[PDB]
Amino acid sequence: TGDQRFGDLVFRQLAPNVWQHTSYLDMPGFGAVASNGLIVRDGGRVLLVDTAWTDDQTAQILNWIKQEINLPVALAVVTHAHQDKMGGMDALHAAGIATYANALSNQLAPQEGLVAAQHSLTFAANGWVEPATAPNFGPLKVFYPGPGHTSDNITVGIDGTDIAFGGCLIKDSKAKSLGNLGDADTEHYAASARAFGAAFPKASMIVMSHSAPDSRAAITHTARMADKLR
Ligand SMILES: [K+]
Ligand SMILES: [Zn+2]
Ligand SMILES: [Zn+2]
Repeated sequence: TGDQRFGDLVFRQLAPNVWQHTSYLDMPGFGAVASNGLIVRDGGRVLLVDTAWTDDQTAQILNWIKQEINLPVALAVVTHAHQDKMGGMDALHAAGIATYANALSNQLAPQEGLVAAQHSLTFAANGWVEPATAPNFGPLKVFYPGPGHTSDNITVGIDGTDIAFGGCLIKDSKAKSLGNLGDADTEHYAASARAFGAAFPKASMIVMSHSAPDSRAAITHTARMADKLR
């Protein structure tokens, strides 16, 4: 209740200027797998965090934004090189939206069959984005917590809100497993999850890629699950 639908996309307002977008991918015999990203209104422009699974779904996000917010989308940041986060890059570029990703995400994108972002983010030794690579990001605070779900995963806090986005690094606090595959770094995952928590220590709403928003318990639960794999 309260969620909005546009085509195959679902939108949930999380704060006066933040919405979660959800798109679905069918796994035959398994049903639809959800993927979440964020939409942020910053003054007279919109900033996008992650695409949908496909170009067509990403176009649905852009059309919902035009219809319900009616402000130009200035830039998009994508949080790693998997289809649920970068599958719609072509639709962003066609719309004239400037796209940003971790340099490593852009390097990985071709071998994954994905389109790289136009701009590469780089990071200081303490994990915070180098500001020259993230110009005019407004309230978006971009942090690289270390290798976890993937080597390239990045995370984003929204200044002025209680919201931080853990991407696929953080799992639901009720998760029964981490879902780590070959590209997860299971030696460092627990520390990376805890580093995300420490980078956004006041965030009380933790948005993640594959479950509904949770409390900080998602961070501590994820780190505990990851402790078991070291
Ligand atoms: K591994
Ligand atoms: Zn992923
Ligand atoms: Zn994912």
